[PDB]
Amino acid sequence: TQQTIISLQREFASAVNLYLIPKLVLPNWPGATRFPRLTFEMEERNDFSAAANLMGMLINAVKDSEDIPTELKALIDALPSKMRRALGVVDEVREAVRQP
Amino acid sequence: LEGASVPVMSTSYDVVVDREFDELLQGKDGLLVYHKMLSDGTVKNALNYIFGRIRSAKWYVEPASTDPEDIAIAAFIHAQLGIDDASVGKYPFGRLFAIYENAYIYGMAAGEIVLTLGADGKLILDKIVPIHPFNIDEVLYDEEGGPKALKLSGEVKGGSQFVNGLEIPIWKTVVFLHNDDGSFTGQSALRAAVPHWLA
Amino acid sequence: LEGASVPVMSTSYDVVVDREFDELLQGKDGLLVYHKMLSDGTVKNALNYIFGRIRSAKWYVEPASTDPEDIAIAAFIHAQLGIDDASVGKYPFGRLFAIYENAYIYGMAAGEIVLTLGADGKLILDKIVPIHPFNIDEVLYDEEGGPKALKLSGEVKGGSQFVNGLEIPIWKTVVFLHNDDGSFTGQSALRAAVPHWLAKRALILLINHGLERFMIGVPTLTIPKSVRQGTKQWEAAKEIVKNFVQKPRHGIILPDDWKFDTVDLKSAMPDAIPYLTYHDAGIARALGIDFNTVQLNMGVQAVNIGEFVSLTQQTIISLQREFASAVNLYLIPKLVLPNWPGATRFPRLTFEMEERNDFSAAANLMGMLINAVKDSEDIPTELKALIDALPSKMRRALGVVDEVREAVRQP
Amino acid sequence: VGKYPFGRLFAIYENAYIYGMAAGEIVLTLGADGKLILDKIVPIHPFNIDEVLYDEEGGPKALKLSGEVKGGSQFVNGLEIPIWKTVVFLHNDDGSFTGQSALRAAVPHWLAKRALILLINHGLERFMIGVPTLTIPKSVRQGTKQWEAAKEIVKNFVQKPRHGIILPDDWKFDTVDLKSAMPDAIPYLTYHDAGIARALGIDFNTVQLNMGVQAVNIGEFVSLTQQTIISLQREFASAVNLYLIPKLVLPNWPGATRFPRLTFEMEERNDFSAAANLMGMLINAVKDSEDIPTELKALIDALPSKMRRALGVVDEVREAVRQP
Repeated sequence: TQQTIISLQREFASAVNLYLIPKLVLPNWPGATRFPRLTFEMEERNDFSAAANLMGMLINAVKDSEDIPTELKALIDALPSKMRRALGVVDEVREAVRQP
Repeated sequence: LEGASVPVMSTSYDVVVDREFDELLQGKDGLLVYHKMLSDGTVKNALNYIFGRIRSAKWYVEPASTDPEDIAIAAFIHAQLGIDDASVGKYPFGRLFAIYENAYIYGMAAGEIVLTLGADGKLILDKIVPIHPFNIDEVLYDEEGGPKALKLSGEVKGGSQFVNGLEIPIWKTVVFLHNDDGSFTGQSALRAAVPHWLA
Repeated sequence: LEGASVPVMSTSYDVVVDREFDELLQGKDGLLVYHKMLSDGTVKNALNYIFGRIRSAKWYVEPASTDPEDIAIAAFIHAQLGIDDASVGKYPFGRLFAIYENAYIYGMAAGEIVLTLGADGKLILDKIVPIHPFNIDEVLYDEEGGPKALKLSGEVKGGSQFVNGLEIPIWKTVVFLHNDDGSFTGQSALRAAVPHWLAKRALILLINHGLERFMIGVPTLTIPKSVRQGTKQWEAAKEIVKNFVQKPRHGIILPDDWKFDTVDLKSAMPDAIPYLTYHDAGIARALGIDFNTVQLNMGVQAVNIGEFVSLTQQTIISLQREFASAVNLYLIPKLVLPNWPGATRFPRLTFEMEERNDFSAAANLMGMLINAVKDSEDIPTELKALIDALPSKMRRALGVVDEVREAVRQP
Repeated sequence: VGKYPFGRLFAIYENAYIYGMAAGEIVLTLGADGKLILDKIVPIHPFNIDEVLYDEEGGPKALKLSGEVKGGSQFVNGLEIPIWKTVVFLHNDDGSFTGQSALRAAVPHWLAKRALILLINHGLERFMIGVPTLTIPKSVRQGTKQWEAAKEIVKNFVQKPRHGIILPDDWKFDTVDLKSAMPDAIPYLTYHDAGIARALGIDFNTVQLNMGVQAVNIGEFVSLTQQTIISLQREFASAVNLYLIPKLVLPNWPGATRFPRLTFEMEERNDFSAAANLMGMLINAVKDSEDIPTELKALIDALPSKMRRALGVVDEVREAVRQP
């Protein structure tokens, strides 16, 4: 059922991205050639306690520094993408495409 | 090369005509069976679970590049769709889910794209109305086998009009298909569960 | 040497002709059986799972070398295919999946390659239209046994044209085959699941004929010879039998000569459920999938540890390898060579070898890594030096990707 | 660019696994660099092979072929091909050049399986609807209206078992009493299916045949199907290394005496967490040093070969033989 529910979302996203999006972008931007795409987040039910232990190791690394939050966020966005997704922190791209 | 000299051919044979071989499920009579299978506990349970799990997929607009023009048009069409649940546009994104679930049950469903002019000079997506496949008689086709237009004949609610033969081009519409063979013929997903249901 | 003096010979014998021995599955009549088997719950379930698992393989274009020309043409054909889901080219890559699933069901499927001229002087891949094997009559052949051209005769949708005998060369097309013998003859994958399916249908009809006997019972009624057909007593006996079938509450009222009875079969109904599960197991075993994914595990033991791989995992790897081999042999040289005649090592299409490992092991490893970085002043750059100093398998397991794929996708 | 010859070897090997003996051609065109490039390899199906010739010392000499070109073009007959242009694969060869097929032991179980399926198909038609019998007096003969009426009664008992039976007081409709229940033939089917899968040399967990029998507790040093799949790879690699490689190296290097060999990697599914803990100990050792990566790689290639393979880092030999 997980592969079924992924395969249906991919068909829905493909149909939207092929038919709805070019009928919206091109009447408002004729010079467009690479349309923005619709994609879901690849969910993965992982343990919160592993993320909790990882975050504890992170604040153990930050603990000797004076300024906690900015050096902490430097350590956060210095992480690889999968672990950064697993902590639940999102990038600036999605918050810059939603809130403005 | 010049172009596609090969037309989009039918999936038809002497018995199998347009992905179907049973005469009971041949034309719009198969749509009656597909609608009557919604009265099953198992079928409606599986459809409610699958469609509810589709509706909570955490969708996000991904832009083309990191250029501010791509981010601008991505946020534009994000405001047009409203991935965040509500907006002023009367929620068009769940109408896409309704059209998709009709296309999952029946094989082919469609909807209109209403583009009024926004106040900022941009073509706002105003509304999307569904088109139920009971009201669709045929779909027109180009000479190269691809589709051309949609032929509609239904009934306006309240018994107002009996619309007949209304032909609608594709470039004003969106068409959803389940397990398309690349030839624009949508077989329904309830096909294999028919004989077990009858038995 | 001069060349191949040995032609590509047929797989034919006196009974076996072109990988087939059954006359029912001999020509295009076998395509009818292969299409009718799509109405099965088990077959459509296994095909939906296998094809959906193919469509989420995390494909990536691998270039030839680290030279910028190879990376340039790799990103070129990546833009031509659109491994990232959508593009302006109307998604040709899922049409390849449609052609491949038709070739998996029927044994041989094909599609066209439309090459319009792009604005940058490059031959853009415009569209790919499928060719369903119902419309394919024959395939032509060279004198050395290899194929030459494709003979087509089908029907344009809308009833517009009845195209007949349209011959198409191969160098404009792509041809997919399942389990090819190297001789260009694609046997279908649904071949072994045919007899179990036929016996399954016959057994369902036997159960439908048997329950009507064992659940209501066939009535019999003995009358004297004075009553003949078309009489009032004959109609009364018809009414008694019809009321025993339809309305079994009006009861039976007989004269003292008539003996109403049910025909004593004198045996209980045999349990046909194990035979149904046996033929369903035959179908799902012929498809090459375990009984846990398709819901057929019924009272049999679960897998203890398994082998180095699973059954369905090896099946889904072996199909992806055939698909990637067919793409890399037929589509890619028809795209690179018209835009670079001086190319000799084509960029390849390969999926990522997935491996479900524990995130907590990667979390503990990353904790050890930041313990190593902790004494240093500048965290991120020395951290990334420690990251790309790792071996390739652990670096893949952390989920960080190299610069090659992000340099072949985003530019 | 060579149109993938290596999977053609797999096709020839699977034909030789099914049939016992398969072969293929070696086309050697001249490359632009003066080297004999391997151009293509075409398979030879064993339906098209009539005989194989032999030397006077018992060894093989040439291959006699007679088949049909596809498209109905030519009927090739008696085409004799020497061995030094070809490659020949054999399954479980006795050293005497005679390849017995691998499907040999699974033949009688398959034949008994088919006969048992036909016995079940003849038995269910008796035990599920019941054969009807009907006794009439001698006054009724064939072709009469009463004879057609009795035919109609029997046909309605078979086909439409709801019209009922209406008889005169002399006729005795009955089902023939077999007086025994149907025996369970499912264990015999599973027995012959177990015979087939046992003759193929594979465990009952990979092929879905584990039905009520116990799972493997610990197993041996290897498994059944693991040893089977190793032993087939060794035969394939031996056949390639004996026949294909000397026909490629010696026409391009006559002075060669030790050919490069084809060998697979000995896979071993081990825990990643043990490798993760080992790598954590390694970076704990590197942590006090200033320059992390070069001293780290010195510690990496200072390791023994098995642990270095287990970390997934490869040597410079394979990356120097593949990428250049």
